[PDB]
Amino acid sequence: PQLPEVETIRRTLLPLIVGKTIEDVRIFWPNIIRHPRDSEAFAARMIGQTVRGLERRGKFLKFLLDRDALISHLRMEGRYAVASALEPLEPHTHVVFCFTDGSELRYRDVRKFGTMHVYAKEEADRRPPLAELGPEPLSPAFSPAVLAERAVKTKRSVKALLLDCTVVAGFGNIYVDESLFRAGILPGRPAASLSSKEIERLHEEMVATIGEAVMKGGSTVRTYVNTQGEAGTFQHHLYVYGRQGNPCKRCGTPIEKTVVAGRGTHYCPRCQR
DNA sequence: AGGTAGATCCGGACGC
DNA sequence: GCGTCCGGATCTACC
Ligand SMILES: [Zn+2]
Repeated sequence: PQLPEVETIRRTLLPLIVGKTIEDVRIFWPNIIRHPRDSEAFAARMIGQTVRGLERRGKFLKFLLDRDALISHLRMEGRYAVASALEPLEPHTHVVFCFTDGSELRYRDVRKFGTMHVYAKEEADRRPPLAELGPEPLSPAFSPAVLAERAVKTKRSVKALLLDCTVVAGFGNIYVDESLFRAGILPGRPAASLSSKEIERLHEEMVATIGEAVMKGGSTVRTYVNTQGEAGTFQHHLYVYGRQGNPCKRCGTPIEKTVVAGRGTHYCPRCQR
């Protein structure tokens, strides 16, 4: 899940949990719990708190409780559902928050990559994993100037730059490839090689792409669904991601796939320069 | 130096 | 049955 997927989950999850009071927290894979590292302390401190809100920072969900914030990263396969305490759990359910009304918030994660950190609300923003995060891309804090300031300093691939959460929050393998295609920039270009005009174009397309994907409920390419189990529709608007060997929608040249910045990387060798 | 590729955490889908 | 793939992202060897 990237920004648009996490945003859609946030929007669809909040009304199912707001105002509910935690009665128990059960943990079946303790490695998910990162702070407090002792999963018994993590569970104990959340009991008796009520869900007051649900925010997103980058790819993180921030559950606002009474005194605490719970910071959750779904990573590759993490997802939340709300269901009755009377039903058997689905496979790969690793954390369960039981509410006083007999419902439960269930965290499922086949690959177990997800993370959870709990801190007092006033501390969460100055501690990991939120502390290092770059600006929200749909905010004034992300501008071409902010992008150029990081780009000019490094010969790393522009893909590696955009995947770096300290540069800008929220972009992952899909939206990086898509933004670069739309901006006409090859993903292996050294960041410092981008012209002033290329940086402006890239910022514009990043903002447009993420915005569009939010409006479409995210991209369902393998396993992503919203909290109601509904697929997104942005996958029908992809120019390059997952389209290797198919014609470019713009020029008909076959889309190519390589590895860049350690990730599968999709591009049109004609439209991107 | 600082960028890149491999290893790691993890396990299911998929094609051959 | 067996590599390889995967909306994340660290660390660790290499130059
Ligand atoms: Zn093209």
